[PDB]
Amino acid sequence: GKITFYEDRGFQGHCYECSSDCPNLQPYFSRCNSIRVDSGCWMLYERPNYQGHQYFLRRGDYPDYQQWMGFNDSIRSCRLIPQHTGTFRMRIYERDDFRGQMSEITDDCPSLQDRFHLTEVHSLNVLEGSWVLYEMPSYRGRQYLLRPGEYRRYLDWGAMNAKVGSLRRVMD
Repeated sequence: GKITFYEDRGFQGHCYECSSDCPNLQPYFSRCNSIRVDSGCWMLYERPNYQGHQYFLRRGDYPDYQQWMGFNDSIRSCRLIPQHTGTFRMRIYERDDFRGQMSEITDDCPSLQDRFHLTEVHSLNVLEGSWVLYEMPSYRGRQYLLRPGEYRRYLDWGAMNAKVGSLRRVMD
């Protein structure tokens, strides 16, 4: 994977090229207002150690932080997300701790409301692949990376509530 962070918009100003996970990008650049992703699927984070607002980016040119639905120009850590192939799989649950009705998801879902008549998911188990959870339908709003593993409360994927609008498999 290869990604380049620019301090100013339109690919101007001080910049930095990265090809791995980095828990603290502050030793390399101070702000980010545009990005070129050459390869790889990336999750970017507002704060060091993969904290704060999260943003999903794939190959392409991003001339302003609005293009990754950014809240501000802070990008202070990043993950190169492993690219799974074959079947992605997760289980979503109505209640905490894998309780309530369970639904299995093995493809993209642009509206959990349309598919399941749900507005909230309170726990989920990612069995195969990485995913991005979105606050709003059609892959909009706040974003949360779901790596394989157990998420017994919505707090575990970094959200401040259980609202889930859409879900996307991490694929290039």
